[PDB]
This record gives sequence, structure tokens and C-alpha cells, in this order.
Amino acid sequence: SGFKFLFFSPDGTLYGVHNDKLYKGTPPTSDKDNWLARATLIGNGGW
Amino acid sequence: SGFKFLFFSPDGTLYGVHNDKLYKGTPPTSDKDNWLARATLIGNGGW
Amino acid sequence: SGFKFLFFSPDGTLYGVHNDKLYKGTPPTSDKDNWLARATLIGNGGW
Amino acid sequence: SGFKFLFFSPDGTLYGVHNDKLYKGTPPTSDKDNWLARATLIGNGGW
Amino acid sequence: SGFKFLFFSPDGTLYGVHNDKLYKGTPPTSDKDNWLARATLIGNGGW
Ligand SMILES: CC(=O)N[C@@H]1[C@@H](O)[C@H](O)[C@@H](CO)O[C@@H]1O
Ligand SMILES: CC(=O)N[C@@H]1[C@@H](O)[C@H](O)[C@@H](CO)O[C@@H]1O
Ligand SMILES: CC(=O)N[C@@H]1[C@@H](O)[C@H](O)[C@@H](CO)O[C@@H]1O
Ligand SMILES: CC(=O)N[C@@H]1[C@@H](O)[C@H](O)[C@@H](CO)O[C@@H]1O
Ligand SMILES: CC(=O)N[C@@H]1[C@@H](O)[C@H](O)[C@@H](CO)O[C@@H]1O
Repeated sequence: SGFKFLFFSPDGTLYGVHNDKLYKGTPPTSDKDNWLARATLIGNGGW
Repeated sequence: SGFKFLFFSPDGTLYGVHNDKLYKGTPPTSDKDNWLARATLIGNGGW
Repeated sequence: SGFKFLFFSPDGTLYGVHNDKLYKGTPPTSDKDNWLARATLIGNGGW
Repeated sequence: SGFKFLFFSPDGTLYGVHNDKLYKGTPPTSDKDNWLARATLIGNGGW
Repeated sequence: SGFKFLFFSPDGTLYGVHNDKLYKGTPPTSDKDNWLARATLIGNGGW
């Protein structure tokens, strides 16, 4: 629970480290947007 | 109180994590501008 | 003490959170620049 | 273990500090991508 | 003692806070680049 890092790439993609995993995707648009469920998993550990 | 993350997207929108929630909005232009009151809630928790 | 956050906006302005307040201004060019005295107070608390 | 800093350059390259060393490279695109194995070492300590 | 902050400006300059001092410079190109030996000191304390 909670992100360790949460930051943008210069194209506007949101990146986040959550439970040692790395995710990316376009940023959420509302509190109805389950961002983590639709984010792409781009790293399985070590972050 | 207190933000856990406070950062910019490349289009100039300010993003912030406050009390596990995610907020965005144009940055304040003066200390009369209550940013958190006018920011768009874009995540209800898990941040 | 020091800063809680210190980060750039995409237009090149340096932002900083210091003693719960939000500051912005052009980045310092030498150690003779008192950036905190020089920056614009854009938020009086809650940061 | 884990990263101490993880952030983007405006040229699109991902930078990270891991165990006091500095690395850069294209961001990972999947959890098969061993980013730290293929990243360019650009700093052997002090970070 | 490492860096407290390490981040880019949108023109590609790397900024870092180290022992409460603020440094800037082009990012290191390889592990043979002593960045902090050649970085510009732009803040002597308070960071
Ligand atoms: C910090 C880092 O590069 N972690 C990666 C991880 O994301 C990836 O899923 C795994 C693939 O084997 O390799 C590494 O552990
Ligand atoms: C980290 C993350 O994606 N959190 C979101 C939250 O912001 C959103 O309000 C909720 C919708 O049900 O889904 C997830 O919990
Ligand atoms: C986090 C946040 O938006 N803080 C603001 C503060 O910056 C501003 O000076 C004040 C104006 O009334 O309102 C809020 O407290
Ligand atoms: C913080 C910093 O500038 N560290 C560098 C290190 O990355 C580099 O590999 C070394 C070369 O001798 O010099 C310095 O220690
Ligand atoms: C956070 C900040 O602005 N620190 C500066 C420091 O960089 C500068 O060298 C000194 C010179 O007067 O003034 C301030 O203390």
C-alpha cells in the first residue's frame, strides 16, 4: 500500500513503484479510475 | 497535512498525493490561491 | 530546516516546499543567490 | 536494494540510483526486462 | 553522504543537493565522469 515513487516521463506517462514493482500508464482522470488495475506492469521487483 | 509527493506533468499540471489521495490542478500563482481546495481529485486512495 | 520537495516545472521554474510553504522562482545561478529570499511565496501552508 | 532515486531526463531516458551508483537507460517496457542488467553505469558511487 | 535530491531541469541539466549544498551540471556520461568534481556550486547551504 502506497507508492514509493510516483513521477512523469517527459511524454506525459505516469510511472510508479508500488510494492517493489514498476508500473506505467496515462494518469488517472477521476477517483473512479482504478489506475493500478489498468497500469502496465513493467518491472517485477528490485525497484 | 503534508504532501507525500508533489510533482509536475510535462503539460504543466501540478500533481500531489495527500492523505493517500491523488490531486491535480494548475499550480498556485499566489499564496491567496487555495490549491488543494480547487484541485481535481483523481484518486481516492492507495497512493 | 531544508526542503521537503525541490523540483522543476516544465517551463524551467524551480519549485520548493520549505517549512510547509510553497516557493517558486528561477533557479539560482551562483551561491551568492539567496534563492529562498528571492523566490515567490505561492503557498502559505499545507504543503 | 531498491532504488534511492528514480527519475526521467527530459530527453526521455530513465535515471536511477541503486546502492550508491547511478544508472541510465531506456525505460523498461515489460516485467521480462532486466533493466539494471542492461542499464548504462554512469556513476560508481557517491550518489 | 550521498544526495538528498537529484533531479533534472527541462533543459537537461542535472541538479543535486549534497551536504545541504546545491549543485548543477550536465549529467555524467560514464563512470569515469567525476560529476561532483566538475558540477557548478550554485547554493552553499540551506537546501
Ligand atoms: C531493478 C530491475 O531492473 N528489476 C528488474 C525487474 O523489473 C524485472 O522484472 C526482472 C526480470 O528478470 O529483472 C530485474 O529484476
Ligand atoms: C493506486 C490506485 O490506482 N488507486 C485507485 C484509486 O485512486 C481509485 O479511486 C480507485 C477506484 O475504485 O481505484 C484504485 O484504488
Ligand atoms: C496545500 C494548499 O493548497 N495550501 C494552501 C496555501 O498554499 C494557501 O496559501 C492558502 C490560501 O488560503 O490555502 C491553502 O492553505
Ligand atoms: C557523486 C559523484 O560525482 N560521483 C562520482 C562517481 O559517480 C564517478 O564514478 C567517480 C569517478 O572517479 O567520481 C565521483 O565519485
Ligand atoms: C535555500 C537557499 O536559498 N540557500 C541559499 C544558499 O544557497 C546561498 O548560498 C546563500 C547565500 O546568501 O543564501 C541562502 O542560504
